[PDB]
Amino acid sequence: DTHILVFPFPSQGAINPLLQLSKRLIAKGIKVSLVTTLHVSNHLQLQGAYSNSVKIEVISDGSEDRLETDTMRQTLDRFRQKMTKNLEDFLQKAMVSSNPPKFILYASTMPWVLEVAKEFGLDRAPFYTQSCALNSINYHVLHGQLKLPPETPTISLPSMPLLRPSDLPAYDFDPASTDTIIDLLTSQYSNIQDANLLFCNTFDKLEGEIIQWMETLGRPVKTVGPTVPSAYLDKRVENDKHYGLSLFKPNEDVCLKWLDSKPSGSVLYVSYGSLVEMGEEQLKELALGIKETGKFFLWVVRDTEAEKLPPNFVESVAEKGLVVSWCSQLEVLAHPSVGCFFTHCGWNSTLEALCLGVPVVAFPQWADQVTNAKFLEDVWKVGKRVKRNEQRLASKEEVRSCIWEVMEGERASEFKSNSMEWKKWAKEAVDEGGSSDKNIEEFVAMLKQT
Repeated sequence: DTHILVFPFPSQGAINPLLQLSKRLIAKGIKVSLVTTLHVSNHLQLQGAYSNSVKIEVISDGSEDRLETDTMRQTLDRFRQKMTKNLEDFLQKAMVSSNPPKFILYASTMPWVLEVAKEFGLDRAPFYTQSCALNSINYHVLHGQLKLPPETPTISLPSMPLLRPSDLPAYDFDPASTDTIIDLLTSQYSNIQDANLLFCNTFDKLEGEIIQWMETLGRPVKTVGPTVPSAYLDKRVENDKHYGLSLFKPNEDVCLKWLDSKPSGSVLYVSYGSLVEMGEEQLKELALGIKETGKFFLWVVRDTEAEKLPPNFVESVAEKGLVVSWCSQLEVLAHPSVGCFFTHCGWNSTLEALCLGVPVVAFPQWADQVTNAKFLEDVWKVGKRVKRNEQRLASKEEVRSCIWEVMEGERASEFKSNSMEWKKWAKEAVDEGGSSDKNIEEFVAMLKQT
């Protein structure tokens, strides 16, 4: 049995892409151990019941955790110091065991793992879980060809679409942290000379020319995305309809029965994601903008955000609006009544929209979302960005008009056709003999040659 270790950044936000790739690997007969923290093991059920289930290895005791007195630099330094020792201690045992690991696939956000693997003579690769376009941007910031505030009105990087400063990641919503965050993101590319391979959560048809550019940095690049459950793509990995490793336990849902009663392609699904804390003022314009379309809509908004809705809003949209605390985003986007996704354009939501063939109204908030939104509008052409004026304030008119343009306007048919093509290509990539399948098969072959 060929045994590898997978080490995602140990946060609930960051682990799904490597768990999904792990399921593809176990389907091809690799034995996977997940290396993780006490915190992650305490919050997710990661243990499967089968012979080939991912093996969970908790390597920490929770002393690596953030303290309230920390700067982000102090938190990262402690996390790196303690988790370096924890991984060395784990490998000291694993590497002398009875079926030692032949490889460690780690989150690109933990570049220190490479130097541990180098000390032990263990083959290793980082996994870049965001777009390849962000790899180009961060690389160019590392090497001084691009700066945090663009020194130029337009940015033309090699093999990339033209970018405005407003198209570049905005890591400045946390002013004290901005330097620390840019240092972490640029450090992801500093030690790649010693990586066996670079893994990327994308597919060739989506970012082909940018993947070819990344191949010129001198290491083999393997596109293995999208990391969306098989059940929504190629359906070759039996019963995979959720992101996790354990028995899926479905919630009680109102959403799909409501959708069932609406016409095909009719309803706007709204989600600005589970981390964004939207201001009262922007929330009011968004709510009234959606209301002004007169379209059926399903808005999933968590309880601490719903508190900030205009007082009579939910009552005022009794007929057309279903405002709820939770739906399955995968089951909603896959529903035939859903015609459009009003999204913050996080990479995971971006890939889900592309995989499930749903046009977008892009409302990016922070970090890479603005770059994802630029590709969705200007490159992949599956929707439009909401126009913003008053220091990133979108008016109810700008919300309404954007929804109408994507769902009803001259380019609505174009967006739908383009969305259906990307869904086809995303399925093709992960299906037998597709670009991502071939890369995974090649990796598995390489692992068998030890």
